[PDB]
Amino acid sequence: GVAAIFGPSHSSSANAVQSICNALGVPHIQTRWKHQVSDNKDSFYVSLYPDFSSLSRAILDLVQFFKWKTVTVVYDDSTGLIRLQELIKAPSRYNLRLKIR
Amino acid sequence: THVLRFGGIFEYVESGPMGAEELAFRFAVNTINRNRTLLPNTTLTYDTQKINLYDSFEASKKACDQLSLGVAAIFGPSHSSSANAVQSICNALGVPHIQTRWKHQVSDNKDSFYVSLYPDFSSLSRAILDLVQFFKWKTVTVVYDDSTGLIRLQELIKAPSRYNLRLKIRQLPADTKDAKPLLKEMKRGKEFHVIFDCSHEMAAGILKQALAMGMMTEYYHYIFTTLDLFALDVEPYRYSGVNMTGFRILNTENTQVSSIIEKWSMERLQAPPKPDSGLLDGFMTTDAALMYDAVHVVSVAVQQFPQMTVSSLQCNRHKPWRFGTRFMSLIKEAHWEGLTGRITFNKTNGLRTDFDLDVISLKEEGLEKIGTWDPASGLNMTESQKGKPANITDSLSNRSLIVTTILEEPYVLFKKSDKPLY
Amino acid sequence: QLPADTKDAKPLLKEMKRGKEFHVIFDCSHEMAAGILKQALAMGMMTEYYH
Ligand SMILES: *[C@@H]1O[C@H](CO)[C@@H](O[C@@H]2O[C@H](CO)[C@@H](O[C@@H]3O[C@H](CO[C@H]4O[C@H](CO)[C@@H](O)[C@H](O)[C@@H]4O)[C@@H](O)[C@H](O[C@H]4O[C@H](CO)[C@@H](O)[C@H](O)[C@@H]4O)[C@@H]3O)[C@H](O)[C@H]2NC(C)=O)[C@H](O)[C@H]1NC(C)=O
Ligand SMILES: *[C@@H]1O[C@H](CO)[C@@H](O[C@@H]2O[C@H](CO)[C@@H](O)[C@H](O)[C@H]2NC(C)=O)[C@H](O)[C@H]1NC(C)=O
Ligand SMILES: *[C@@H]1O[C@H](CO)[C@@H](O)[C@H](O)[C@H]1NC(C)=O
Ligand SMILES: *[C@@H]1O[C@H](CO)[C@@H](O)[C@H](O)[C@H]1NC(C)=O
Ligand SMILES: *[C@@H]1O[C@H](CO)[C@@H](O)[C@H](O)[C@H]1NC(C)=O
Repeated sequence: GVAAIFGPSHSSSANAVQSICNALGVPHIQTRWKHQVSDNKDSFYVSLYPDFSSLSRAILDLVQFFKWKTVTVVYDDSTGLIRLQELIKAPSRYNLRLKIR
Repeated sequence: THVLRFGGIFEYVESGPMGAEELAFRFAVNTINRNRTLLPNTTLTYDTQKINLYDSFEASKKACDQLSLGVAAIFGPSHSSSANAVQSICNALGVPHIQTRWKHQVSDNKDSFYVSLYPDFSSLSRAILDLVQFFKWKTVTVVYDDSTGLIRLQELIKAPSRYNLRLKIRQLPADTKDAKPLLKEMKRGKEFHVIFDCSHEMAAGILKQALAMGMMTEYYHYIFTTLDLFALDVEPYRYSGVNMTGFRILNTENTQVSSIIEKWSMERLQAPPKPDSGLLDGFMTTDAALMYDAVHVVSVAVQQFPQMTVSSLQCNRHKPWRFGTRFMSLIKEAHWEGLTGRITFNKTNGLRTDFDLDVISLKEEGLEKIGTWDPASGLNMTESQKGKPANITDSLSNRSLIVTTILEEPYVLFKKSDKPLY
Repeated sequence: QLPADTKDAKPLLKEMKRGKEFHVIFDCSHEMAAGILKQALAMGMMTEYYH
């Protein structure tokens, strides 16, 4: 008998609890960013983490304030490319030249 | 031994025919049952159940439902969100979990009871990267479809750190196949070497917009990252002079491999028609082609192990299956010449990282092979294009004109320069 | 000249690509105007380089 699940803080584990919280009707508050699949037909969950959608606007506004041309984005895990997906798409419109390591 | 029940977890078509993978799983079981050469005194039985492909709670229950009456294997929920949940159940209960669809591997997975017969993109993204250097490109414009697509090409995004490629990564619009505002942007950048990463559904969806847009000329190359270009209608495209180069793994050249496919369309016999899609007859899509290879790899591992008696394992009272570790190594070090070439697994992983690819391309005679890729070897191109055998000529040149010249003063006298000269 | 009555003008349009012929002034009827441009789109010739 519980009222609010508070975010197991993984990407693998949080998806499994989310479908359970979907079915049972209990809410599922998250505090960590998660790769949300484009058609998981769920809204019984919040995620109180600043989204890397808007956080990538903040980086892209910042790197063209400093007028960089040779940015060298370096990640640490394969999930991180999704976290920076707006910055990876950035050379399509400006004169930035990425090089990802 | 006996019945040896397998377990199937498939999609929820909801008043249509059964799915292409579910037919493929039920075609392979029925074939090996009636072929007494492979697995002679056994008789396999399937157990297929239906899920929404997006509710892992349904995928977890139907796993523990199939584990309750007992299965010997789980042949994948075939979707990234649901497959990870059923992977964690099958590892905690011992039972292997044969996958056919590419999922995201989290780096700290710590899991061993899974094999995936889908060819992993870390082997594939090297093979795309070997074509973009065989074709000597410098400007490519990789286009993916959803946010997972960046992971599938991470060995292609890291590539300009060693070479001269200048990637221009773009994303398709969300779900609608109106990619005309994308293709208007791609014309104005003179982007001539697109490396699309759709499925074979959206590959037909783009090229009807990509032909309506004036972009199907001899100035455009299109590499696809699907394995189903062979089942794509190319009749409105064959004369355009375009270049559609892609990979097929389904070895339709062999007689025994091809003869299944007409028997496949014989057992299909309806193939729900959509002539305005831009697709051919079904032709055993690779999601179904691997499922027919999925049963045959498991059929080898039960052939060398007649000790499996499937018992009733619980879900909330988890206890590892008796021969779980023993039978899993029979899967992971197996070997079978199936539809898609030789089948091996990575002894660290269980992921197919050594296999065979055809490097089929688009000619005016149809869609034919021009080479063969091999993770060990590389591109073994059949570069001979003897439709027009004589191709180019070169130019005789400078030759430097060696002048026989002795030293005599004041003619060819040496210099008093205070260094060595060349 | 177009081939006699058949609307298979693809052997014509193969000859027209190799001459870089960019300013065609067709004199069909409105029936054969539709007949050519389905071959002229299947041939890679409907770009911004053709009038
Ligand atoms: C799955 O199983 C395989 C083999 O059983 C294990 O090994 C991986 O797969 C191959 C085989 O060894 C390796 O691929 C090679 O990678 C090279 C990368 O160069 C360097 O890259 C970084 C620096 O950027 C270094 O950290 C790294 O150590 C390398 O020194 C390629 O350059 C290699 O050369 C050829 O590649 C293709 C042909 O295959 C062509 O483009 C050229 O001919 C080129 O010369 C080669 O491809 C791979 O690196 C191995 N490791 C990994 C981690 O993938 C796997 O470990 C095993 N497990 C997994 C999870 O894959
Ligand atoms: C790209 O497409 C063009 C046209 O479709 C190919 O060029 C011709 O291909 C035919 C094959 O039937 C040959 O007979 C011709 O000699 C080719 N023409 C020239 C000028 O070479 C071309 O081969 C394709 N490129 C690749 C890499 O497949
Ligand atoms: C069964 O498999 C054997 C093994 O190669 C083969 O010789 C035989 O033709 C197969 N029979 C059928 C009906 O597929
Ligand atoms: C057939 O059954 C017999 C006895 O039941 C067994 O010894 C044999 O291994 C089985 N398989 C064959 C002959 O392939
Ligand atoms: C590529 O295939 C040809 C055809 O037999 C042959 O030269 C050889 O098998 C391959 N080449 C190399 C260098 O391995």
